[PDB]
Amino acid sequence: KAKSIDQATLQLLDKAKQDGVETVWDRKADMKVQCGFGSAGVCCRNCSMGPCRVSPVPGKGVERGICGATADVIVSRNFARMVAAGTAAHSDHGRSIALSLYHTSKDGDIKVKDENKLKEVAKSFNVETEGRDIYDIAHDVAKEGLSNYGKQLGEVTLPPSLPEKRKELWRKLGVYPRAVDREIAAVMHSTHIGCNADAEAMIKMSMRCSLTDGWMGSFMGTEFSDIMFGTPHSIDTEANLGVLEKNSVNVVLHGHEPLLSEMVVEAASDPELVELAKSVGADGINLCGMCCTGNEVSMRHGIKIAGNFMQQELAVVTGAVDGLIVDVQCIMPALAKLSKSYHTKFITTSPKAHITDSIYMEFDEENPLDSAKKILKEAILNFKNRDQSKVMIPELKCKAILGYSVEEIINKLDKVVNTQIGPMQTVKPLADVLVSGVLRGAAAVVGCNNPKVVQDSAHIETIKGLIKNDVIVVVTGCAAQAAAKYGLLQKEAAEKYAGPGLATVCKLVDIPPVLHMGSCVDISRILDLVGRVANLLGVDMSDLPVAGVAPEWMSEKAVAIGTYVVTSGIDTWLGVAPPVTGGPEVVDILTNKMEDWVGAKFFIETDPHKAVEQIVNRMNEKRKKLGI
Amino acid sequence: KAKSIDQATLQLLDKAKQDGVETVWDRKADMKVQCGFGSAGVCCRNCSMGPCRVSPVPGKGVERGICGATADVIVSRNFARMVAAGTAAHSDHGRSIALSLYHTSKDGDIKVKDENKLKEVAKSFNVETEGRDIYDIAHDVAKEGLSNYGKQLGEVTLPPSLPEKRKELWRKLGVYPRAVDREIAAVMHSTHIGCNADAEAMIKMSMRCSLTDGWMGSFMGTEFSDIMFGTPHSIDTEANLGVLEKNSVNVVLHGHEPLLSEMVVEAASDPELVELAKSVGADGINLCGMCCTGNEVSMRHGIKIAGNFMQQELAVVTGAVDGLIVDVQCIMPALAKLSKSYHTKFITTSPKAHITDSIYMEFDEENPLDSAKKILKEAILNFKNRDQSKVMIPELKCKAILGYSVEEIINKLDKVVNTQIGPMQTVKPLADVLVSGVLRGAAAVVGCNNPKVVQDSAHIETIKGLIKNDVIVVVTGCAAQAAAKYGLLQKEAAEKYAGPGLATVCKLVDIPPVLHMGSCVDISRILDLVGRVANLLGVDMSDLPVAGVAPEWMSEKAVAIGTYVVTSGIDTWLGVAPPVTGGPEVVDILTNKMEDWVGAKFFIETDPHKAVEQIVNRMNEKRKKLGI
Ligand code: SF4
Ligand code: SF4
Ligand code: SF4
Repeated sequence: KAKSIDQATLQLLDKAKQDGVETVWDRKADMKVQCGFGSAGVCCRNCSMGPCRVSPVPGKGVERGICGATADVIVSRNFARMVAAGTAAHSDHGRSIALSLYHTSKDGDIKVKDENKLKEVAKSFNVETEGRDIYDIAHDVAKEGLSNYGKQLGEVTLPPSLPEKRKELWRKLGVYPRAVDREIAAVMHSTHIGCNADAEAMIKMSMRCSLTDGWMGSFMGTEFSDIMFGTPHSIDTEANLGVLEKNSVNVVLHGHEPLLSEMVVEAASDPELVELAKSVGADGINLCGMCCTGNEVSMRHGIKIAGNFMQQELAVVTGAVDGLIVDVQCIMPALAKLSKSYHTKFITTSPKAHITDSIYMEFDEENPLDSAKKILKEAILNFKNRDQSKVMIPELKCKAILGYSVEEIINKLDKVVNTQIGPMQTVKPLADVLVSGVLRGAAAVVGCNNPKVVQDSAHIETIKGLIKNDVIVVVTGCAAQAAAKYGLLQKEAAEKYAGPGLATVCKLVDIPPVLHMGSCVDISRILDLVGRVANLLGVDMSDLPVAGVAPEWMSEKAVAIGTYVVTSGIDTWLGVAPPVTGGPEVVDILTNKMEDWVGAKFFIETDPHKAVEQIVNRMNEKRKKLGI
Repeated sequence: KAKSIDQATLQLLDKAKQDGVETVWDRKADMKVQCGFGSAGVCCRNCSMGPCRVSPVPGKGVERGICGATADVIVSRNFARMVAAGTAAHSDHGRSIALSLYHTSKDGDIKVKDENKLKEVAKSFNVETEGRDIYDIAHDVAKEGLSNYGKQLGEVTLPPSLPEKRKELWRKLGVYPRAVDREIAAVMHSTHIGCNADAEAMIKMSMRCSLTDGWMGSFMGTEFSDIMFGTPHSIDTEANLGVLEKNSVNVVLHGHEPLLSEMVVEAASDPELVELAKSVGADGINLCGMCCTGNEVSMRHGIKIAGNFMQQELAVVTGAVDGLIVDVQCIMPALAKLSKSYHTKFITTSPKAHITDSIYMEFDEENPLDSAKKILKEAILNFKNRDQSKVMIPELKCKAILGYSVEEIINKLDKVVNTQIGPMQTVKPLADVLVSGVLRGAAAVVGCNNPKVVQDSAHIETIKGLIKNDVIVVVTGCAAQAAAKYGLLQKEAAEKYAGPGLATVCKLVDIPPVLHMGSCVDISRILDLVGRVANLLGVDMSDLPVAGVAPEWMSEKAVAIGTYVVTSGIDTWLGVAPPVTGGPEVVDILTNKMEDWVGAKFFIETDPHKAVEQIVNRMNEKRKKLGI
């Protein structure tokens, strides 16, 4: 099987073979046939009476663990713990953002750059704004956001875009969210030996936990990031490994937390550091981003995107990365080993993510700019250790357009609003094109890479099929970066891949057929958008012809995302089977009974063409239900 | 090998064999050779790139997971998640207790029964008490306790018994606790794929999380339970399955949450329910407790203890249990299946612990007494379905003495205080006997049963060895219940098993050589006691000749307990190997390097006699260090 559809990826894999270094593909091959029990989710290790493995085939072999737990119980608890872990990752990201908001000041390193956005958020949090200092408002907003994480009395605060009907449905179902850390703790408590042994209740607890990610953690992280670093607008950038410069210092930012990458971008324009880069013999400083931190700095500043998850190692294989600065999440620990074969400084900066044999330079949030300058100076000084004979940068990079926040999308939609009719600054043109049938629907393509799928193949095939069927596509994360590398994030792509209705819409609004809405936490934006559409049409989000796809997901964060997208009322297709096939009841809940609960359900489909067909059929049947 | 050392357990196992029902022992046999990878902790399932298994033997086979994680990384993350799960269980228990405290009223079902204890706790939480209504104080105290769970700004509140030196050591090490749910979330975040890949940092994060269990969650749960339901004092009870009555309704309370069992005890004295029990042909109502809820009601009211963890099924095998009421934690799901073979009504009461095919009667905390009354009425009415031909209650019961809270221990120690010297109401007599060497030390025996060990064998052998070596023993949980069944919780036991110094101390103070300090959350009491001793001697808790033992542990809660006991500075012996042998670095950290950080470390010893010898040697070493 081919390892990737990306030519630059293939060239660097040949180079890695020539250099005698191992990749994620090599380790996947070394793992050989993976354990069937773990793959089906019928293995349990929740107590030291175990490990227990029960048969993935009902009626044969061992039926219960030592405590008496069935295959359905073991599967449901394993799934719930994946959701809890994903929720924890996203919530910790949002908590750091809220703490940064709490420390903003007029003369400090972290300021308020979008005051209108802050005032709207303050309105959503019942924070007074009129005749008040902007930083007093910011601190009050940060306090309310922080209380969302750990309040023990009262109800949490949810964005106004969330329909009232969806909230009432959640309350009736018993999944209405509480404080984020409280829900994570509840899931961890109920999976403990001898607690919850009922699959339906376990799945409902996991949905309840995932809601605190989708609508509170990721949402607050995104909106506070907009407040502090600016709301994204349409902006040009370049993507894929070709963005590395042979004659410049190459600094690659990998990870998820945006404050460090924002401070590194600011430090790169420091005159002393630019002079130092010139003095070490480089033309300048070339900042490139990877994964979600790359998505953030690219959405807000046009920083070039070096690559997505399964390309991170190959970035080092070029031999041109002088510094690789990582914060947390989706940072392959093998990088520490791999950087030994090159001059690269692999720099960890977060106390949450220590990696053995990496260079640890703790990013100081109290003095973010000075700390970022010190880290960047280490990367720049490493340019003297470059071995130019080992350098091979593929001449493969692609132009991309991104920055499509909900605000930017609304601004673009204002173009097709007749001034004599109005209203302006709404999602009404999008609702109109969806209701009329010019657009069949909207689909979110999100998720990681996975060695089980030819890298980027499923993302590209799913996106092309959807836009060919007049389904407008919004992309986040590594899927968005796969689209960027391929060339879908271009206005020209409208006439090259889209169907007639979507091509007309793209021409009228002057947008690409695929809209890059940011990082994984920025999936909250997608929720926001859908909610607005629903609130404009007076229906629940489960009545709309919308869907989400995770063609190549790998992370626990992806599991939590799919769970809260389904719980919000949006059908979700998974291109990688989750470890639930061992529990028939869990499969039936996720793919059949969920529709009775929240009006949406999971679809497991490993063939992208079949997934596109199923998405189109499901959207059409929801349209016929809605009468459009 | 033998299944148990308890004769009543053996008789009921013979009955279960005759009845054709399977027990935990049968399921353990069916599991056969358990997976070596999971047993060593070298299996990972944290992302869907996996499952990954690496060699438990370094230098052989597959070395890294697909992401590049080493065996040490996989082991450390698995261990950290066990700690997080145990912390979540204990913290959820304490959170329910704090909410119950917040809802106390003068004329309500839940009142304040120990005002002096509440005022001392309010002093510890900086809550004013002079000239204030008692319930206003209770509500303020509950608010402070709840803030300990989810505060995002500021420092948490810790009990005054914790030495200042231990706090400073924690701060220097970087494990000083934050809010409980925040620490659980942090641990779950750092184990996500591509985050923390450094074993030392991972272990430190797990220690930090476990501290929020030992000193905040369990501590607050215990103290608020004392405030609402009364501080335990010396009280007599009976233990083992013989406490069941053939001619009475038998109601067995299983689980951990004390509010439900307290309300059931109160409802059992209701005249209407007693009349109803008479009308169904029963002599009366016989409440019996199991596991930690049994420990709570037994400590506070002398409710008979039917048995510990691995006896729960056998309680049903008698055929005399009319109603088995369960709340959360350590409730074998197999009970539901087992209940079909008898008339027993298996009643789940908590939304956190749904069990398939059990009768669900949600315990309403808004009206706790009425809810308990209706649940108890269902149990009483089930007496008409008793089949007396299937009833076999072994005539094996044992007298026990319990109720040894720190307050009760201090009251007992006041007897050996010369009035002309004093002071009174301190732990000074205990400190004196420890310093003089009349007592060699104090050891806490805690933990569950585990089919891997002959049931109760390790508990009894460890306790007898320790008290024979003039080590006073405090017991909690299922170990305490094993001691109760065996007969160690008796004054006579002092002259039958204890060495000369401990026998003299028991005679002078009029206590058993083994002190039952309550449930698993009541291990906080042990911490409290040790802290007081340390504060009286002006030393850290790691300088004292104290130790903790978990001879037969199984639960994630036990892992968290051992972790915070070691982190507090108390050496801990584990009678069951935790899944860490696959990671050499993790083994070295837990058993060797930990002593450099916190002055204590783990000891893994599956032979109880060798464990007693090692405990005595380590205590003598610490005495020689201290000069006593
Ligand atoms: S919780 Fe039950 S099924 Fe899981 S390892 Fe423990 S005994 Fe086995
Ligand atoms: S999933 Fe379970 S059975 Fe399979 S290798 Fe891992 S621990 Fe062993
Ligand atoms: S986190 Fe790493 S070691 Fe664990 S399953 Fe995923 S790829 Fe394998």
